[PDB]
Amino acid sequence: RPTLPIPDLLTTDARNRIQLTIGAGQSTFGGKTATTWGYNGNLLGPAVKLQRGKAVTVDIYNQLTEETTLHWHGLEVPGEVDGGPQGIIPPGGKRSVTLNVDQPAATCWFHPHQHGKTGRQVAMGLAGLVVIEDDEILKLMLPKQWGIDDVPVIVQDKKFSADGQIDYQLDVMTAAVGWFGDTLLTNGAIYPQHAAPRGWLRLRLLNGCNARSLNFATSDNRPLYVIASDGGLLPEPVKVSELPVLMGERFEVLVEVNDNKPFDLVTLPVSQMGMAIAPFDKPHPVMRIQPIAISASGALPDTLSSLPALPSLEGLTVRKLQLSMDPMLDMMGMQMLMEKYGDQAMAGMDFHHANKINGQAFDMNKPMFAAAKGQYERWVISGVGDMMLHPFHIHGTQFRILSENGKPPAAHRAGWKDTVKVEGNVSEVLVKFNHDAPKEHAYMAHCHLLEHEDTGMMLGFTV
Ligand SMILES: [Cu+2]
Ligand SMILES: [Cu+2]
Ligand SMILES: [Cu+2]
Ligand SMILES: [Cu+2]
Repeated sequence: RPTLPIPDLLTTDARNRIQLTIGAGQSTFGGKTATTWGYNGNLLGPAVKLQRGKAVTVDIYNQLTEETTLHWHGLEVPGEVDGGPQGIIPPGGKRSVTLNVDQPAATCWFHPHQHGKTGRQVAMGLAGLVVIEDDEILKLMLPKQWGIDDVPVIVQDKKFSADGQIDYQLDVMTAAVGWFGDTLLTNGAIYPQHAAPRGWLRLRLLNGCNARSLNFATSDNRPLYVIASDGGLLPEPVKVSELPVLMGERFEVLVEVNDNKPFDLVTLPVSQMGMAIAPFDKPHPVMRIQPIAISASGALPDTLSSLPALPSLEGLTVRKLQLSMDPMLDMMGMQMLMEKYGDQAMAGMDFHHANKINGQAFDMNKPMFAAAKGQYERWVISGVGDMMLHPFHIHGTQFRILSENGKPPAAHRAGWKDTVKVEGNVSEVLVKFNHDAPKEHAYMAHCHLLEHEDTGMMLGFTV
């Protein structure tokens, strides 16, 4: 097996700058070459390393021949640097942003957010990581050797055409159920191996799929200890036997590594339209972990961090967000899915503006509302009326889930999140915005099933 590719951990240079170049190159998948896009490379991207309270400048060079934007998913930053659909970087051009991180240590990530083209640009290869550090997390003595016992694991599916090229399409079927494929990539590689020292292995998991939800487990049923969610550390580790991860979500886990016993990280079949078609009808290997005997000091602390109590709900502004899909899209998309793949596609169960929030497909010129600044609000997001999975993402914030699709959140999902599951039921989140976002650079709130976002299921809001 190939070794697990390790993204460069990229810090500021002598001028306090970080350079990202967006460009097209070539990658090889199963011995077939494909045109791919990457940040500072042919595919995916580096891990940008930030320190809480230390402002840096990021220079972003777009060397594609089309427009793109660079969104920092999970970062609590002003709208002006948020890199949403309004943050256009011309082909051949450059945009610079100041990032002054004012949030706890976390694994965030970045990716394009081009209006109606986000699914395609991510599918082509564009994604990178953000590693935020603070004073607190370094005192913990977690596994911290980047690429050795602290490793990023970006998991993505793709589909390829016979000629080996990435086979992306935004059509009525994918607008309904998402773009998904039959080939699983792990930091861009197919079923790589990672050699990890005996002791604790820290995995920073990112579901970077367009539309496929994942569910991580180990091949020999050793548990995963969740230590962080989207927005950082949990108050204490949460032991799980399997770990569902929605599109765009991150979790950090520790897993035990003992000699003479390699094991796989796998993903388990999920109950999501279309996502259990072979080879995903059975547990699917993600990567092989090979124990080695080199230095490792990491530990699993009893206590990780301190999370504030939920604020009182009384008096809080309530914002209602009704997600919906045009009945025609729902009908025709599910029909095409069924026709193409048959019964297995439901195992466990103008389209360009057919997906909507509050009866409106995304209008970049009209933010739906102005949220308060520095005040908690309660946002209620409903997927009642269709059966699709909507990982709902809100820019500019790390929030607390109050209720997730009809139940209180699981322990490992009760900390800082920027995504919440909405699937045929209703979710509630407690959100606060610490930074400005004017109409010209509004925040987005949207489904992170990228084909839904690209066909309308997004709103803008100001702070
Ligand atoms: Cu995102
Ligand atoms: Cu985001
Ligand atoms: Cu959706
Ligand atoms: Cu977004």
